[PDB]
Amino acid sequence: LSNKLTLDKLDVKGKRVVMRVDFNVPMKNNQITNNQRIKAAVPSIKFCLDNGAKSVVLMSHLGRPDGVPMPDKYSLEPVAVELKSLLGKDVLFLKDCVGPEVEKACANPAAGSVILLENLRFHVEEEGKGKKAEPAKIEAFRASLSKLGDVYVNDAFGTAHRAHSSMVGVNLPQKAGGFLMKKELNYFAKALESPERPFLAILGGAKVADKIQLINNMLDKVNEMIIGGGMAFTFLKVLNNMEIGTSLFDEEGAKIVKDLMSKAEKNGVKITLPVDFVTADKFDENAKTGQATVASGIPAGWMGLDCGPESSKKYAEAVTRAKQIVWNGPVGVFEWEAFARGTKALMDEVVKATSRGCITIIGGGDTATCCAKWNTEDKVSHVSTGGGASLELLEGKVLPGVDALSNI
Ligand SMILES: Nc1ncnc2c1ncn2[C@@H]1O[C@H](COP(=O)(O)OP(=O)(O)OP(=O)(O)O)[C@@H](O)[C@H]1O
Ligand SMILES: O=C(OP(=O)(O)O)[C@H](O)COP(=O)(O)O
Ligand SMILES: [Mg+2]
Repeated sequence: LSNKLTLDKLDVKGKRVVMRVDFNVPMKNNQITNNQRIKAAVPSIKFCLDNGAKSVVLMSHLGRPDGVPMPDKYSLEPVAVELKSLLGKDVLFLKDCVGPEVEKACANPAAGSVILLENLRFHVEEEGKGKKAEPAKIEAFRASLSKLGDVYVNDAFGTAHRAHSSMVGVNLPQKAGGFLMKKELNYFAKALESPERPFLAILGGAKVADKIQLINNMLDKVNEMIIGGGMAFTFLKVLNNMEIGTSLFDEEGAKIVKDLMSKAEKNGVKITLPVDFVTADKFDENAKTGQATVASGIPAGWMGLDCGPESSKKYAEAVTRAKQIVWNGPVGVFEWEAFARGTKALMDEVVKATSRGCITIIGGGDTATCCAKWNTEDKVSHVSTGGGASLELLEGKVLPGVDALSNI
């Protein structure tokens, strides 16, 4: 951020601040399971208010509603309630993010107003595709967001990899990175400069279509990679002709698996895949469960929702060899206890590693919730609010949300 405008150099006195944040917080039974991402934005929000901002208008997405309004499942309303306790100020929650009446509400608010807009992704123009969007409308969407502030701050580190309207398309003459964006980028700048070696990446989770496309570049930076969670099944099917049942599978990524493995071998990156699994007869917390190995396959209609004990042992071995680890993506559906064991065991290994001097970086909306859940946040080196975003830094990329900031 050395030659970008940052919030500490932005005169906010008397100005309306429109601020992109990543409030894409994990949810369960309609409740926030982890407020980490919300707390992370507080220092930027408090700075603005203490320095005389007229208002702070917060905007974020939540989940992947893909351009349809879905307040029943994906409203940011519960975040507004949560933001209130963290700030010690009230926050006006609006039921849309654009335009006429949202614009009226943000036009000239009372001094010190904090306002939270509804889920950006209820409009197709944020991404702007979903379930296919028109440029003229994309332009209008962006103009509307731009009206909501006099100056713009992006503190959405967790979303910085996304060139979406709210992240790269706000037209104000001052576009500054917030304090969370700064802290996260500075930390990674340091950690990624000359990583300790062996440098292990651990990649799991459920965003297979996306994160499988990050491995190619990551293979030029790391010495080992665990590929677990939902990611593993695409690899195992292509390499070992493993039956995977209805486990997560990416058709596109399946096509590049052999290329990735060739590059890994060429670059001397040891790939550790799982060898066994906890299976489930359906995608439900209370599914009937089973056990499978790669050799046995996962039966018809069942899905692998955790790795098994032999996989945990292989994972622990890779972690024992590491002097630096970057972990994004739980290695099972850890939100459900029947499938939490693999992620819990890896966490124990990562904490042990930290205690003997391994530099351990855990990132992502869901992966950082693993830390909250098992109370390891102070027991690893760094818990980042970015998952995908952190993996794109490891790739060596400039993040679109940082790139779109004003130059000093
Ligand atoms: N084997 C699996 N099958 C299905 N889902 C899985 C499996 N393993 C893990 N998951 C799911 O992975 C999801 C997380 O994937 P995701 O990429 O969103 O991770 P994340 O930590 O939030 O990263 P990000 O910060 O970039 O969003 C979790 O909800 C978990 O339930
Ligand atoms: O949670 C997010 O990334 P993460 O699951 O990789 O941590 C970001 O909020 C962006 O969400 P997205 O992957 O739906 O664009
Ligand atoms: Mg996630």
